[PDB]
Amino acid sequence: GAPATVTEQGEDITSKKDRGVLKIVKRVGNGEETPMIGDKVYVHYKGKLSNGKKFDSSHDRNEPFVFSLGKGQVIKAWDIGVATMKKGEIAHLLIKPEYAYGSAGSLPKIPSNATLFFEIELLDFKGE
Ligand SMILES: COc1cc2cc(OC)c1OCCOC[C@@H](C)OC(=O)[C@@H]1CCCCN1C(=O)[C@H]2C1CCCCC1
Repeated sequence: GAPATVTEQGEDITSKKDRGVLKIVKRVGNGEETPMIGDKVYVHYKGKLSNGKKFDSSHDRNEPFVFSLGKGQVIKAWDIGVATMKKGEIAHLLIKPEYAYGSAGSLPKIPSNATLFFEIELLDFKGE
């Protein structure tokens, strides 16, 4: 499925090159600008645990998921990955635990040492 394709073909967008955050672009975006630290960012997304069935979607709540990039608000893999994306882009990210919720997890919702998969659409980003 989509996660395995990312394992197989995905680009390693980590600084350390440890395959901790793997990306495939699924719909190319517009322009060349990508968001900077501090930008207010608007996305839709569907996420799940790699092996298993906790699933989650922004669409479930009606509305975009909004956060400030690089400002502590999401897991490290999102600060890394969303920063590489363009307005209108859809991407797949596969994420090792070190860039998500770690050996601790976030129980009861997220287990210890969980790999995550997301599909992200970047709707917009605006300056602080
Ligand atoms: C660990 O707690 C949650 C995780 C998710 C969604 C949650 O609520 C909708 C959620 O509880 C509210 C806390 O805020 C989430 C922030 C830290 O989330 C993220 O950093 C990432 C990226 C941004 C979208 C949400 N995401 C998640 O990890 C989801 C998680 C994805 C895998 C399937 C289970 C939910």
